Amino acid sequence: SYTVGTYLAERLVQIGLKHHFAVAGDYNLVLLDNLLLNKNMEQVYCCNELNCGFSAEGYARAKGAAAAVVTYSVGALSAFDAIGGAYAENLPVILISGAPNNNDHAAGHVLHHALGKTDYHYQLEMAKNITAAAEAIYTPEEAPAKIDHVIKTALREKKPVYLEIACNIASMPCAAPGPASALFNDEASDEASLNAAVDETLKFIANRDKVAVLVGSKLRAAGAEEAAVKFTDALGGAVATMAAAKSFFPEENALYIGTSWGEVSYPGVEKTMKEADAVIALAPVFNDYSTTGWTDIPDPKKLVLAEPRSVVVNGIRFPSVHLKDYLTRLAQKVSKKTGSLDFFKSLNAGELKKAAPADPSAPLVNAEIARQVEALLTPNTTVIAETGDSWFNAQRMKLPNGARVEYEMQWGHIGWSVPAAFGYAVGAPERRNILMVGDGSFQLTAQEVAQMVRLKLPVIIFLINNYGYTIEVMIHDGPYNNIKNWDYAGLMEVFNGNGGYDSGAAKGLKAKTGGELAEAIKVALANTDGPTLIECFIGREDCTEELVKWGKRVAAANSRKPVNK
Amino acid sequence: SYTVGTYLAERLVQIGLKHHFAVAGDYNLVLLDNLLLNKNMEQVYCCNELNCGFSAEGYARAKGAAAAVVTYSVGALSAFDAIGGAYAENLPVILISGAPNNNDHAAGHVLHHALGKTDYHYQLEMAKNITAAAEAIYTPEEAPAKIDHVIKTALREKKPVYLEIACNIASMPCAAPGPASALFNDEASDEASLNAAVDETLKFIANRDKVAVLVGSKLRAAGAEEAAVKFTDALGGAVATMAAAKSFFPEENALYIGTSWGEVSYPGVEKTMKEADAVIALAPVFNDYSTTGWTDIPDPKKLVLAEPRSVVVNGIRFPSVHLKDYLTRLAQKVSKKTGSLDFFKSLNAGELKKAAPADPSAPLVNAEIARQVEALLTPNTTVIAETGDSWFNAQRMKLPNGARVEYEMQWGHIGWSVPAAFGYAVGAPERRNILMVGDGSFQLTAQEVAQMVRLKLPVIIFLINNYGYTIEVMIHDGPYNNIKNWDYAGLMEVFNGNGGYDSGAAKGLKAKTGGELAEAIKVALANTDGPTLIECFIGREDCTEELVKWGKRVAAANSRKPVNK
Amino acid sequence: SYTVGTYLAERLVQIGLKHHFAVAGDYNLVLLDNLLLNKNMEQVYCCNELNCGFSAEGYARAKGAAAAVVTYSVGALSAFDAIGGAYAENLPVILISGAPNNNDHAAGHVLHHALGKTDYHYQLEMAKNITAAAEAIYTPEEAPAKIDHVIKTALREKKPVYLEIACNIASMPCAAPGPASALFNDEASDEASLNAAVDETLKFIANRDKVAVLVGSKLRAAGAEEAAVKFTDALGGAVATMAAAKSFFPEENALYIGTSWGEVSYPGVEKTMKEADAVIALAPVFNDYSTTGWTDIPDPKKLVLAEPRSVVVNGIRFPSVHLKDYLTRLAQKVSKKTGSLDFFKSLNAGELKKAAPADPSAPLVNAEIARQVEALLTPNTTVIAETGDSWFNAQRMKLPNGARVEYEMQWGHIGWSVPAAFGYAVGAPERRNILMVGDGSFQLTAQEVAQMVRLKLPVIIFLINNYGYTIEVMIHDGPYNNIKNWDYAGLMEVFNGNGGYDSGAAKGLKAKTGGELAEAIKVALANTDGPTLIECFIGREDCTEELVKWGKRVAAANSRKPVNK
Ligand SMILES: C/C(NCc1cnc(C)nc1N)=C(/S)[C@H](O)COP(=O)(O)OP(=O)(O)O
Ligand SMILES: C/C(NCc1cnc(C)nc1N)=C(/S)[C@H](O)COP(=O)(O)OP(=O)(O)O
Ligand SMILES: C/C(NCc1cnc(C)nc1N)=C(/S)[C@H](O)COP(=O)(O)OP(=O)(O)O
Ligand SMILES: [Mg+2]
Ligand SMILES: [Mg+2]
Ligand SMILES: [Mg+2]
Repeated sequence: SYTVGTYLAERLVQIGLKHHFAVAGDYNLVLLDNLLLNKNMEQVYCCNELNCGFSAEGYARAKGAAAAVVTYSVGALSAFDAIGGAYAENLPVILISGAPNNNDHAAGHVLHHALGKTDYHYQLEMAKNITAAAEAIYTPEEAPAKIDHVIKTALREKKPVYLEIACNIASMPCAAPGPASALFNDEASDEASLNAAVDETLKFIANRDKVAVLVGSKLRAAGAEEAAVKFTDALGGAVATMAAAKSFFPEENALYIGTSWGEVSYPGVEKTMKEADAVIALAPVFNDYSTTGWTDIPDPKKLVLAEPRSVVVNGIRFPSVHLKDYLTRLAQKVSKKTGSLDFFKSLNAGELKKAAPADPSAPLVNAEIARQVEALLTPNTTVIAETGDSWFNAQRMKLPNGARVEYEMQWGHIGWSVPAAFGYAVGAPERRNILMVGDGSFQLTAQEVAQMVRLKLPVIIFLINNYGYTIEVMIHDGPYNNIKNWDYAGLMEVFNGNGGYDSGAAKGLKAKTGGELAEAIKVALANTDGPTLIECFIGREDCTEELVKWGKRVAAANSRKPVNK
Repeated sequence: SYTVGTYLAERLVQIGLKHHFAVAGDYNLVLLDNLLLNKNMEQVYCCNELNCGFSAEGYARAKGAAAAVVTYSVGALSAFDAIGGAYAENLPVILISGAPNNNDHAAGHVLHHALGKTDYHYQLEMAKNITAAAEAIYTPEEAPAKIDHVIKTALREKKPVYLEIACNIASMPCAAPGPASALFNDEASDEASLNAAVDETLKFIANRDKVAVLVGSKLRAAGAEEAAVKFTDALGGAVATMAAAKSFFPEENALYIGTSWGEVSYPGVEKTMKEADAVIALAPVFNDYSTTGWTDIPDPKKLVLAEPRSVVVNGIRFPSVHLKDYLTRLAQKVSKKTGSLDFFKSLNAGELKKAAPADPSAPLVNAEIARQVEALLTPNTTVIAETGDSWFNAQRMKLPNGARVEYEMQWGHIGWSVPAAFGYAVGAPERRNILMVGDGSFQLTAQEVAQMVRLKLPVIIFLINNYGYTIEVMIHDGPYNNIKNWDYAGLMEVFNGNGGYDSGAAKGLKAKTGGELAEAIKVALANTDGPTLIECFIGREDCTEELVKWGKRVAAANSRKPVNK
Repeated sequence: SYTVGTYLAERLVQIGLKHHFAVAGDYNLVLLDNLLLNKNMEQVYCCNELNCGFSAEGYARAKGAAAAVVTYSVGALSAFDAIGGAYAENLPVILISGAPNNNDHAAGHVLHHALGKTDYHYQLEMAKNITAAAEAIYTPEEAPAKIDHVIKTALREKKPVYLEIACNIASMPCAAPGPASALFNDEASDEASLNAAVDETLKFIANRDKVAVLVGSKLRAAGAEEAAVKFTDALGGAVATMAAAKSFFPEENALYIGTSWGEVSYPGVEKTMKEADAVIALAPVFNDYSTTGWTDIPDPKKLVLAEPRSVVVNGIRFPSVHLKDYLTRLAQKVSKKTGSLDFFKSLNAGELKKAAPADPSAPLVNAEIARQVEALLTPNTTVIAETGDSWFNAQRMKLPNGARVEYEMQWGHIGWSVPAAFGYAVGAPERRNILMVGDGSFQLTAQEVAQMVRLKLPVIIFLINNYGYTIEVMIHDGPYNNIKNWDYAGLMEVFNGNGGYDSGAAKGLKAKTGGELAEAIKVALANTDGPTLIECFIGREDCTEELVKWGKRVAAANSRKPVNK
């Protein structure tokens, strides 16, 4: 019959996982054995649990959901940072922790890996703060219901969930899992509300000429990217993407006008948004960074707020209205309103100004790195863009339809990109997978490139070596922004370990000129058997113009004085 | 006048810190500026926050207390694993997190680095589970009391504490700190209880010939190492150390009989403890690992339980009795009882059997590594011993008076030893600092060796390359015990980065024979300007005899069946 | 436009409330003002907050949902006991607490009614433990989403929820509420799972002659009472009700065999359940009391477990299958299987033995009270039966189709019945409402009878004056089971207060014989303007036979010795 462990394994396969990620520990080893019995998915190992969590986060970006398996307390507490990250970025990551033998509860027993006390609910209680569901399993009869509950919750809420499983019950028998269709069972839109939300939107824009659409970073979580284009093509108004929504709308679409991000918007976009009579915001996240230090907030009286599962429009709130349905029906009924796009064109603001190819023997500069990476973009490419100036470099790139950008702009844990790129490339090996990561960020999680070597993943890594934390320098500078430099190129042979117990096919190259970068890229593209790290040398102050302006607003928001209470 | 930040700085200097550890982030930059104004301590930077926390843990082992400064949520959640570690290992580590501008509470504001919701008490609430005190500071007037409370609590309980400081109040004025003596103010022993606990101990052993003393791993937390020797010298009974208490009792002392650890005890110790009429346990921790899978538990009827701040003896419980006072006073009143040591000697069990020097050209084996490391021990040496077979290799070493061993046996987070060794070597640069760390553990936290390079710390690192997780292999084996191999020796030149933006004086060497190891040790001893990593190659199954036996009991305890409820 | 307060008011009207319950306090007065603006519901006041919560609980039993409004901390903490009760009994009760001015967060301000510290998230965090959803509202813009989320959650989960509203935002403007239909929007059954669950049930009983149906106490929460009858009529097998499910199945139905409650079952039922080949359990709650101290637990091999939203049958678990749908579809597909009923009839066990009418001048006994109350039952009657021997007296009564019994057997808070009867009679004034409550229970919450007087509710109260806690006497006796006696009959004129500031039409009567009881019942039935309390005098040991037997098993389960861990 099924066991607690194989029940969990079958449910993971049923929701579409082809892989799950893990770090062994004595509290989870039997559970890992059970998961390995299901040959419809592979078990992938990680260096540490923070990286294991972020690897699952990256895999969920590629495949829609993911799972990570860690040991009690010492494994789960660090993995919590990555699970909070999954919560912040709306990804269904299932964290499963091994846990104490079920005889040790209420027994006055002190156990290894715990705090030295005799009670073991602290980890579960901590996990409730950063998950949508969190269940401890102490007996085998309780497992099927707790597993089904947390997996249904993760999928319908697009949030991470927690499970712990007593180490001595992982191989115990339980009931068999029913059909997979039950796991995707979710509310439909309330018919009357859906129709009323659509109707009130038509009423709201009936006498408004300039209707602009602002694409937000929960659009994919709502499963509404295709429906958005149906609507925007019907409307014919100007469409802009918020920074974190890059690649959630087609940039070669005739109505696309570029990035909306306050004073670091593409030319003409800020003025177009300001002059709109109505802004239809599709699942946006308005926080201190996306509003450019609270300087760029949508006019409340011009706003139609279409979240994933509700619409606020014309002064009325509509719960139980799914964004995909709302956009699809609105697309069928809306009239053609081109005024916002006419207005944008009338500014004659031109396209984003980009640098021409550098003299190849001149010293490398940031703009030349960005040009050559941008030239690699195809319909089959994904760029993983780390927190740092890589945010702003990636934002400036024109995406061919189908090309994807992965951003972690809400959580913003530097170092996320390395393990996230590993997990993503495991989930989508058919793609050209590019990682843009700063030197400062790289040092927090660099060891996961060794797993890329191990699984022969041809990830192209652009390591931006500007000697320190340049985005922090452009917010508020001090001696804490300085780091110890590494030979980053040389680290690839360290992870290969050729002549040691195993081998690898990673390559590490240095680029100090445009010519050296172009040559390194050719070698990277030809290396199909392992990752290629290109160490790019540029000055600390050689950064985007956008970062300089945005960093000043962030610094001011963070330090603004207390108000009188 | 003082500010919130300089108040904190002065309090940390007053409890004896010469250094604090940090990883910058926009929510803590101003706070770091304020801490830097106090020139009586240095601010040391770390690669990531899990390592920052463990670096503080290691420094508290050297100096008594420590502090780590991180950014909100993305920095604190991973640092929580290390703080839970400090709780488990009884070290006063002060975690200070930057936090949101104080205007963002109750304002409907979504902020970067948080969950996407508008409330910010989740981190504090999570921190309460793993600390002795935990205070959020939202206004400057509240800072002095919360800082004084958590620092007093940490010192008196020997436990980690938590602070968060709103980022816009770090430079705001507050009252000045009073005398340092107030921070160390603690209860004295209750005089009637102290005398009664001593008297009932005399009554309990009055007709008990064989009295053995069992030294436990909370002895240093009780500040009772020197008082323990006063008592054991007066009693003259056999003295044994639990595994995690190695170096908390002088091994050249005439009454010392070696390690007590169930069936992996030193020769004759297990039998001596079993035959004792009374066991006086000094601040023990009895858990599933220290009891060898619950197979070695002290006889309740023969036990005198002298914890740090209470004694249970002769059927009576005495709270408010401090262990240093109890031992000092009992030393003055106890009679000479040599029966247990006479019994031990009567066994003729001999000393722990150790291997003779290997043929220097033969393939390196585990026992030869342990012999050469043991030969480097002086009165000025400290050995940092990682979770893994290094636990058992270090346990076997004879310590000259003054030599120290640092263990993390309660928390047991593999990878602790790298950052802990960095922090310890910052705190105690005058000592011969040796790190024994397995390959699997090293990969969790390896980047903190670059900080050793940066501060020119001459840490001697023995990297045990047995290609995988051998201790886990000896508990329960599977494909999850296999790892990707690295060129560990070559990583030292990567962290030097000579020819790059800066430089280093680290050296990495390989040892595949006893002769190569001896040579590498000479070079390590002569390298005063950076760390020396010696990559030692041995087989997976070439491990201590003790690990094989202990691992089987641990596996059986972990998997024992549920009992009928 | 709508305000935070009138938004909440309209949502409560939309889910069907005609009344909400409240206790004034300065943190909620403006909120109460706003709620009063909606004239589609009445605001009902209570004596204290524990009674206010239980009044809402009773009202949800009558109408399906309810709301209670209290002041911060001093009002909410006692109301939490009643909210936990609503969670335990599966009732959608919405607790709304007033809360501090939104300027007092992060301001170093100490406030009245709170703990003396300067932070105010403790109440919210406590509420999360006993609710399905819990949201604090600090700004008006955040109110609509949090209100809609908690109300939808309460209805779909059939569980209580929590809201707190800053006292200075209750009259602030917010968006208007959409259609009421959105609040009832819930998942449908997964169609493949529903058909498969039905088919696997047919497969399971295919070669099983005696199929018995066991009706559980979550049948009403699943909305499946009528579907159960469709299925049982089609099957034609014996049908029994668990104790807490009394009145959730029609007792005049030809297949009904009476109460299943282990050794205190109706005659022939225990043997019939034991001999069944299959037991189909409809939404059961198996706990220490319903299993008669764990002596009566269903055979796992014979069990079909049809919960509210899942079925476990034939070794397979089916999430996403709603009980009403499962029973309706199974009713259409099942064959006639009368074997369990034939078996029951073949026992010739006879009907439950009931006492003949007493000599009317003899001293009143418990069986004569129960006979005269049972004779008052009509199709329009509800009996509210308090924890105590009234549980067992009520269980013995034959219900005419349509008559209801209300039990609080999972929470079991003595004193629940008085405020619950008040709230139920406000929600269902057309019914003949009978309260059976013991003297001990009455003393916890007696003051809510004054509200019955105030609103002129003709509740007939049988006060069972056996001088103390008889059910506790029959579990384990001591001096703690003794209470101070009151003139309970005389309390009705106290709550009238005729000749004081107002008036009342309550009547209190004493009954010491069957004749006196019959006369008091006549007066009670004729009193249409207020409650009538009949103080019935019986001996401490004059209790049901069932209580004696059940109490012994409960005492033994509670005291069973710890098992070896
Ligand atoms: C230290 C920090 N942010 C604070 C931070 C610190 N800790 C964690 C885990 N997450 C964080 N965001 C940041 S953005 C650096 O400047 C990034 O440095 P790098 O990767 O080197 O990029 P650039 O040089 O382009 O800025
Ligand atoms: C994986 C794990 N323990 C589980 C574990 C996993 N995750 C964390 C953070 N802490 C833990 N203790 C352990 S003990 C390894 O076998 C250690 O490997 P290594 O350092 O390579 O040592 P040996 O080869 O001598 O055993
Ligand atoms: C004290 C207690 N139960 C414990 C209890 C105590 N506190 C609360 C709030 N809830 C509880 N169930 C119980 S059942 C009494 O015997 C009830 O007394 P009474 O109402 O007088 O009934 P009977 O005499 O028929 O038993
Ligand atoms: Mg950098
Ligand atoms: Mg190893
Ligand atoms: Mg009574």
